[PDB]
Amino acid sequence: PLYVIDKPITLHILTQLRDKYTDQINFRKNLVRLGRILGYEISNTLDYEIVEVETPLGVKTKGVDITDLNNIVIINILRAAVPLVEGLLKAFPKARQGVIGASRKDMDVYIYYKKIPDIRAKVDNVIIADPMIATASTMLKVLEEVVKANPKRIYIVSIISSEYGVNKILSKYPFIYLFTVAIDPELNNKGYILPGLGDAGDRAFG
Amino acid sequence: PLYVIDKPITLHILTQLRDKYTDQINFRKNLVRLGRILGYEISNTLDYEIVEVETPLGVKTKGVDITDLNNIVIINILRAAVPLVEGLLKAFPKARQGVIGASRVEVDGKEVPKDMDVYIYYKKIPDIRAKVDNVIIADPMIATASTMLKVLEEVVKANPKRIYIVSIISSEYGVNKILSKYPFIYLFTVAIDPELNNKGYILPGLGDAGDRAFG
Amino acid sequence: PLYVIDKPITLHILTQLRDKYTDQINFRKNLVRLGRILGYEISNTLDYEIVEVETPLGVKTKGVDITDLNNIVIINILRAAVPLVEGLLKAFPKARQGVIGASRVKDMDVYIYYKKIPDIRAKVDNVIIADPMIATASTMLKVLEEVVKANPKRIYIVSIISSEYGVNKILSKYPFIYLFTVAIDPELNNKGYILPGLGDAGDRAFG
Amino acid sequence: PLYVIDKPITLHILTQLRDKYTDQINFRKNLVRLGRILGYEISNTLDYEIVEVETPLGVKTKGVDITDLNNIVIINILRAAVPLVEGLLKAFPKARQGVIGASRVEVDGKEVPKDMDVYIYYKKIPDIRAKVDNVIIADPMIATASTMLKVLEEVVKANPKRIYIVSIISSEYGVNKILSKYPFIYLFTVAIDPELNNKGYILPGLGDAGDRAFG
Ligand SMILES: Nc1nc2c(ncn2[C@@H]2O[C@H](COP(=O)(O)OP(=O)(O)OP(=O)(O)O)[C@@H](O)[C@H]2O)c(=O)[nH]1
Ligand SMILES: Nc1nc2c(ncn2[C@@H]2O[C@H](COP(=O)(O)OP(=O)(O)OP(=O)(O)O)[C@@H](O)[C@H]2O)c(=O)[nH]1
Ligand SMILES: Nc1nc2c(ncn2[C@@H]2O[C@H](COP(=O)(O)OP(=O)(O)OP(=O)(O)O)[C@@H](O)[C@H]2O)c(=O)[nH]1
Ligand SMILES: Nc1nc2c(ncn2[C@@H]2O[C@H](COP(=O)(O)OP(=O)(O)OP(=O)(O)O)[C@@H](O)[C@H]2O)c(=O)[nH]1
Ligand SMILES: O=P(O)(O)OC[C@H]1O[C@H](OP(=O)(O)OP(=O)(O)O)[C@H](O)[C@@H]1O
Ligand SMILES: O=P(O)(O)OC[C@H]1O[C@H](OP(=O)(O)OP(=O)(O)O)[C@H](O)[C@@H]1O
Ligand SMILES: O=P(O)(O)OC[C@H]1O[C@H](O)[C@H](O)[C@@H]1O
Ligand SMILES: O=P(O)(O)OC[C@H]1O[C@H](O)[C@H](O)[C@@H]1O
Ligand SMILES: O=P(O)(O)OC[C@H]1O[C@H](O)[C@H](O)[C@@H]1O
Ligand SMILES: [Mg+2]
Ligand SMILES: [Mg+2]
Ligand SMILES: [Mg+2]
Ligand SMILES: [Mg+2]
Repeated sequence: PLYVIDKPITLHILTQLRDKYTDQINFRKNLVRLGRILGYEISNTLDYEIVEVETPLGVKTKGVDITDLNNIVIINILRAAVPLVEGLLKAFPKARQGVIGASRKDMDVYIYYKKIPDIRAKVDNVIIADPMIATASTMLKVLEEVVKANPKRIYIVSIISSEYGVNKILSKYPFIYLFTVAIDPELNNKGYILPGLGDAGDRAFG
Repeated sequence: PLYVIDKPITLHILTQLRDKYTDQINFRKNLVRLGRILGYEISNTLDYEIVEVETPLGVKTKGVDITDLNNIVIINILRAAVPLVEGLLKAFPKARQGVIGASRVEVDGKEVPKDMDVYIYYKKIPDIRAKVDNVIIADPMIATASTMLKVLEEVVKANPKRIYIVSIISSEYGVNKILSKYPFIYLFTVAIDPELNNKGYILPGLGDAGDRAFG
Repeated sequence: PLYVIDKPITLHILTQLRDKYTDQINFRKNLVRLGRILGYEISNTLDYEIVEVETPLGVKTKGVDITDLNNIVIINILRAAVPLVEGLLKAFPKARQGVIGASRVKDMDVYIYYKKIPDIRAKVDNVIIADPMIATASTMLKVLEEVVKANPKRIYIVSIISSEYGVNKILSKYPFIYLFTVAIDPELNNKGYILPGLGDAGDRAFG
Repeated sequence: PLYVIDKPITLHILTQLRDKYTDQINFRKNLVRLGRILGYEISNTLDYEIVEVETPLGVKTKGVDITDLNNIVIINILRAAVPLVEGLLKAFPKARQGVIGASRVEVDGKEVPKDMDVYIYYKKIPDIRAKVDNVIIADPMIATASTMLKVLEEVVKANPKRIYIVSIISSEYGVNKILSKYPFIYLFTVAIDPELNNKGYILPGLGDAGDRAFG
C-alpha cells in the first residue's frame, strides 16, 4: 500500500526542503523533523494489542500498547539516510539498525557494503529509509536482501518519490508499506527527481 | 469544534500516563511528547497560503507555508501545563507565552462540583493581537472546566483570531461546559473521560498531573 | 562557595543573551542551553560513590555513580526561570520541581505571591534554586528563608548573571550555599537592574 | 596534546556504557550525551575572538565569540560514531560532515595485536580548507589506533588548522601510537584503558560500541 503524508505540516517542511535557499543546518534539521513525523505515521499502522492499566484513583481502564515498537529494524542506506533515520529513531528507540552501501534510467545498481542486524522472520518490521526514490534501483536492490529475511512487514520511508519509482516498487512488492510526503512527476535524463529538492546528501552533509 | 486525537500513537502514550505505575520521569516526558504531537495536529488546522519556491535544479513549484505559525500565543496554566507547553513549543517556537497561576479550591461533598472557587494567583500575559493571533490555552486535564472558563474570560476580551485548548484528558461535563459557553472554540484532547468523582477528579483519569510531574 | 562558570562556551552564549539583537527564539533557547550546561557543572560537585560494573568481556572494574542525582529539588523563581529550569532538567530528570512567584515592594524587599514546593528531605535533598538574574538578591534571599528551614543536604543557586552586591549579600548570610553563575556584573542603577546585563529575561524569553 | 575528560559527569555516563547490562537504547543515548559534552569541551579550546554587543539597556559590554565554530569538519568514522557524532553536532551545527567507512581485518588469539589492516568501504569527506578548518575525527573506541592512523593519513596531507580526535575510550597503546606520530593532535577521550587482548579488544572497555548501539 502507498501512504502519501501530505498534511499541511509535512508539506510545509517539504517546501523548505525544496527551497534551494534553505541552508544545510535547516535542510538537515527538516530531514530530522520529517523522519520523526514520518515515524509517527508508521506508528499508527503498526500492530498493537489492547491492555488494561489501573489508574491512580484505583479504577481500571483499557489502554493501548504498540507492541511492535519493540520489533523494528531500520535500514540506513548510506548518506542522505543518516539524518532521516535520526528522526525515525525518535519514534523507534528500541529499533536496531542496518546500513547499506550501493551505487549506480534502468542501469543496474550494485551493493558494495552491508551490515544488517538479524531480521527475525515473521516478527520484525523492517523500515528502509532514504529521502529520495528516483528510478527505484537503489531501493529495489536493498529490497532483494530484505525479502530474503522474510520480515513481518517492510516499510519504506522517503520524502519524495517519482511515480516511476512508486509503481516500480509496489508492482513487485504490493505488500510493502511505502511512505512518502510527495510523489514528483518526472525523472530527467540524469535520473534526477523534478522538481525534487536537489541532492539531499549534499544539502545536509554539506 | 471538538478534536479528539485518539490515534494509536497518542492512545499509547495516554495509557502510559494513566498507568499509576508510571514514574515521574516518564510521566513528565510523555506530557512533553503529547504536547509536541498535539501541536503538530493543531498545526494542520491553522491557516496557510500556497507559496511557490525554486528547487536547486532551477524549476519552480507550489509549496505550503503555514503563515499563522508566526501568530501564536500559548497560555501556560501554571503547574501541570508546563510539561505540556514544553511540548507545544516544539511545534510553535515562534509563540509568545503567557503564564497563568490559577488554583482550584478543594471541596469534599455529595455531588460533583459544577463550578469552584477558582481565583488566579498569577497572570502575566503578553499582548494578544485582535483578529490575528491564535491563542492556545494549555492544561493537561479539564475536569469541571472551572479553571478553563475562568481563563477564557480573560483571553476572550482580547478578541484573538481563534482560540485553541490543548488537554490530554477532559470530562464529558467539561467539554460540553466549554463548547456551550464558547461554541467557536477549537478544543483538542486525547480522551474524554465519562465522569468526574466526589472530589472533582476525572475518572478513570491519570491522577493529579500536577503532583505526578513536579512531585 | 562561589562558582563562576566563564569557560569560552558559556561566555559565548552569554554574549548572545546580552546582545539586543537576539530574538525570543534564540534568547529562550540559550537560556535552555546554559541551564543544561550549568546543570553539568553542578553535577560535578555532587556526592557520588564508587561502584563496580562488569564490562562485556567479563571484567569487573570501578566506575562512578552520582546517586545524588536521585535527590534533586529544583525551584522555579517564576517566569524568566522556566527556560533555565528546562535545561537543568536535562541534567536532573529525576528532580522534583518547585514553583514560586514573587515581586518587589533603597533595595525594596519582597512578598510571596504563589508558592508550591514539594517536600524537601532534610539532610538528603540537594535543592537547586533557579533564576537567571540576581540583582539586589532580595527575591533570592526571600526564597532561601523558606528552603533553609527545610535543612536540605545542600543548596545551590543557578543564575546566568548576578551583581557583586548580590553575590556578597547572599554568600554573607548563608556561607554554605553553592552559588553558580556565568558572570558577575559590576553595578546596578537607582531602579535595580543589573548593568549592563541583558534586560528583562522574562520579557525577552516569553515576549 | 592529550585531553582526558574524567569529571564526575562523564565518568558517570562512561560507567553506564561499560555496564554490560546497559541495554541498546540507553547505550546509544549515552554515546550521544557524551558526544555533546565532549564537544562543549572542544569548543573551549577553539580559537575565539573578543567582541562587543549591545544590551537592550542601550549600554555596551565586551563579549566572547568563538568564531572557529564556523570552521569545523567532523569525520564520522562509520557505524560506531553515528551516535557520537550525533551529539558533537549539538555543539557544532555549522560543521560539515565527512564520513569514512572503516572495517577492521580481524585476527584471533596469537599474541597482542600491535597494528591491524584497515579496509575502507566508504568515503565522502568535504574539502578541508587548509590553515582554516578544525577537523574533528570521531570514534568511540581507539584500540590499536590502526583505524585512526589510517584516517589521519588523509586528514593530514590536507594541512587543516587543527585536528581533534574524539573518543570515549582509548588504550594506552593507542594514545601513544597516535600522539607520538602526530604530537600536535588534540586527542580527547573520557578514559584510557590499560591493555588490549589478543583479539585487539580494549580491557576493561565496554564491548563493541557498534554492536551495542546498532544492535
Ligand atoms: N530508557 C531510556 N529511554 C530513553 C532515554 N532517552 C531517550 N529515550 C527514548 O528515546 C526516544 C527518543 O529520544 P531523544 O533522541 O532524546 O528524542 P526527543 O526529542 O527527546 O523525543 P522525546 O523523548 O519523545 O521527547 C524517547 O522518546 C524515549 O522513548 C533514556 O535516558 N532512557
Ligand atoms: N532559529 C532557531 N530556531 C531554533 C533553534 N533551536 C530550536 N529552534 C526552533 O525551536 C523548535 C523547537 O526546538 P527544540 O526545543 O530544540 O526541539 P527539538 O527537540 O530539537 O525538535 P526539532 O523540531 O526536531 O528541532 C524547532 O522546531 C525550531 O523551530 C535555534 O538555535 N535557532
Ligand atoms: N526512562 C527514561 N528517561 C528519559 C526519557 N527521556 C528522557 N529521559 C531522561 O531525561 C534526560 C533528558 O531528557 P530530554 O528532555 O529528552 O533531553 P534531551 O535533549 O533528549 O537530552 P539527552 O537525552 O541527554 O540527549 C535524559 O538524559 C534521560 O536521563 C525516556 O523516554 N525514558
Ligand atoms: N537555524 C536553525 N538552527 C537550528 C534549529 N534547530 C537547531 N539549530 C541549531 O542546531 C544546534 C543543535 O540543534 P539540535 O540537534 O536540535 O539540538 P538539541 O537537542 O535541540 O539541543 P539544543 O541545541 O541545546 O537545544 C543548535 O546549537 C542550533 O544552533 C532550527 O530550527 N534553525
Ligand atoms: O477543570 P477544573 O476542575 O478546574 O480542574 C483542572 C485543573 O485542576 C488541577 O490543578 P490544581 O488546581 O490541582 O493545581 P496543580 O496541578 O498545580 O496541583 C489540574 O492540574 C488542572 O490544572
Ligand atoms: O583502534 P582500532 O584497533 O583500529 O579498532 C577500533 C575500531 O573498531 C570499531 O569499528 P569496526 O571496524 O569494528 O566497525 P563497526 O564498529 O562499524 O562495527 C571501532 O569503531 C573502531 O573503528
Ligand atoms: O536508484 P534511484 O532510486 O534512482 O536513486 C536512489 C539514490 O539516489 C539518491 O542518492 C537517493 O538519495 C538514493 O541514494
Ligand atoms: O531581587 P533581585 O535579585 O534584585 O531581582 C530578582 C528578580 O528580578 C528579575 O525578574 C529576576 O529574573 C528575578 O526574578
Ligand atoms: O567485530 P568488531 O566490531 O570488529 O570487534 C568486536 C569487539 O571489539 C570490541 O573491542 C569489543 O570487545 C567487541 O567484542
Ligand atoms: Mg530526549
Ligand atoms: Mg495545577
Ligand atoms: Mg565501527
Ligand atoms: Mg533542537
